[PDB]
Amino acid sequence: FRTFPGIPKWRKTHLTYRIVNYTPDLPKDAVDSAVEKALKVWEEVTPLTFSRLYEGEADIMISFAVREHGDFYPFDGPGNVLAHAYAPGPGINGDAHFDDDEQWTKDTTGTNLFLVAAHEIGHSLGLFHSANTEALMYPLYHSLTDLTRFRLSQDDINGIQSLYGPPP
Ligand SMILES: CC1(c2ccc(Oc3ccccc3)cc2)C(=O)NC(=O)NC1=O
Ligand SMILES: [Ca+2]
Ligand SMILES: [Ca+2]
Ligand SMILES: [Ca+2]
Ligand SMILES: [Zn+2]
Ligand SMILES: [Zn+2]
Repeated sequence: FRTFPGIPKWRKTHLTYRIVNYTPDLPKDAVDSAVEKALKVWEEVTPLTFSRLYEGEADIMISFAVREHGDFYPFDGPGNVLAHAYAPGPGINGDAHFDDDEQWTKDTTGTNLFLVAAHEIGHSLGLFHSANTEALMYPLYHSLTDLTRFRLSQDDINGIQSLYGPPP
């Protein structure tokens, strides 16, 4: 696994998140379901807990946008960058942005929102890109022959427990 330069990480285990807006591609309840599941993948193997806010500034502000959207890294239309996220820290740090020029899905038919969100949350928690082809944090998108098979690799678990420890 890799961490970011200087190893920034949250200095607390109870984190907040806010879904600021929604992609047209799925029902809101599906987006909420995909986001909750992506957070739980990391909650289950650490002491971290995520609490949903509906207004104000959460630690992890999740939003969907296209092209230029208020940071130094514009999106780029369909394909290429799918989303991006910032390492732990205040303000824009920790936030996750999803390119709404992608087609977001709940399955294998497009760009799986759960999958990509799970990878971005890794970044929001302090993990960079792994060299392991089976890691969730490996930098190469691939959807899945059955999502029910999905499992964090040991490389992802060890990265995240190195920063935050195992569940108490
Ligand atoms: C290219 C890239 C990305 C995003 C989500 C991914 O989801 C995965 C990761 C591994 C396996 C299957 C899906 C993969 C790459 C990635 O490297 N980093 C990222 O933050 N956004 C991106 O678009
Ligand atoms: Ca894109
Ligand atoms: Ca933030
Ligand atoms: Ca879209
Ligand atoms: Zn952005
Ligand atoms: Zn990545």
